[PDB]
Amino acid sequence: ALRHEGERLVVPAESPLRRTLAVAPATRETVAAPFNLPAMIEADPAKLVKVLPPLAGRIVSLNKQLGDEVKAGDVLFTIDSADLAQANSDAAKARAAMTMARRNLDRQRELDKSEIAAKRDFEQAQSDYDQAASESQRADARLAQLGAKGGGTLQAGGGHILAVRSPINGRVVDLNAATGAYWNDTTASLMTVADLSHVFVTANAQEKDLGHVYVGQSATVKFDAYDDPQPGKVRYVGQILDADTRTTKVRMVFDNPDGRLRPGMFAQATFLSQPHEGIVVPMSAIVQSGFYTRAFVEVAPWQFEPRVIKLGAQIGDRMEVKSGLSAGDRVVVKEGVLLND
Ligand SMILES: [Zn+2]
Repeated sequence: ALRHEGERLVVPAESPLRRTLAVAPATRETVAAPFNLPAMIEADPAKLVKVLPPLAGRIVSLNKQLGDEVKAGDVLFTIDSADLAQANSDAAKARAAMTMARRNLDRQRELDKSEIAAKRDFEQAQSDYDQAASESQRADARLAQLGAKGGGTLQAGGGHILAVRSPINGRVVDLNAATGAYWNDTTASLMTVADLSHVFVTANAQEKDLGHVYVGQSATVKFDAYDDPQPGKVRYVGQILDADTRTTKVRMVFDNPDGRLRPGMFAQATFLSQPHEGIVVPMSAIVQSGFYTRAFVEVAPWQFEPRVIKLGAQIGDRMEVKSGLSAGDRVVVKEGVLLND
């Protein structure tokens, strides 16, 4: 009665599970798991651009339209920033005032001096100037900031109207802007240009099936709502998990000549791992407590040690233990030498 503890678990020599416990060495065998991954269609990250405006302002026009063809670099929309209007003139004011305010000062130094001095008014002269200068210096920077943002899309004259161009060839794939509407946000994004002649079919894999993927495979992709499955080859790859989901991206590029392949659609895939010599236990041997997962190994007769393992592929009741658990260990089957009940 019935499990004593060191950390490692000793069974008397007395106890009932002395009948019901069972063990076998851990056998290395060949594995060639077929495995299956959820996937989604994805535009080629660019290849696709959500075009944003460089500055806010009234939309003057929408050349190009949902479905319309585009070439790099057509004009897609035009913005009347104002905004940039103000700031251009304000800084015209700002400077005028200064320059004038200045030479009003300069003509008050020369009459203190030369001949005979007049009145304190020099005092206003200076305060007035110092101020107009600071304010101009202010306007100067507002223009500076703004023009740096919308300088590359300006035309000569106009109203200070920006013309945003498309940087790549494709079709207008999303719209969501109105002529006359003011656009305040950014990104925001007035439209979306894209060339989906080819798409990514991006499947996502788990640590379970991560040693089982390789650039080079060898995939069968079955969408919905398309009955007829379709072949692919993975181009990428791995190689870091996603923290939230703990999956990694495994993507294959598809031709989309029709293109019944639409970014967003769902699919599955459908792979075969290279044969490799792997170690495998029955389900009866694995136990989970949290985010783990471990088997029990006999030491020492009737003395067991926990062992943190991971894990998969499985199917059916056989389970690939990818570490470990190494060849020969007397693993239990099993079972609840982890509760005392
Ligand atoms: Zn494996």
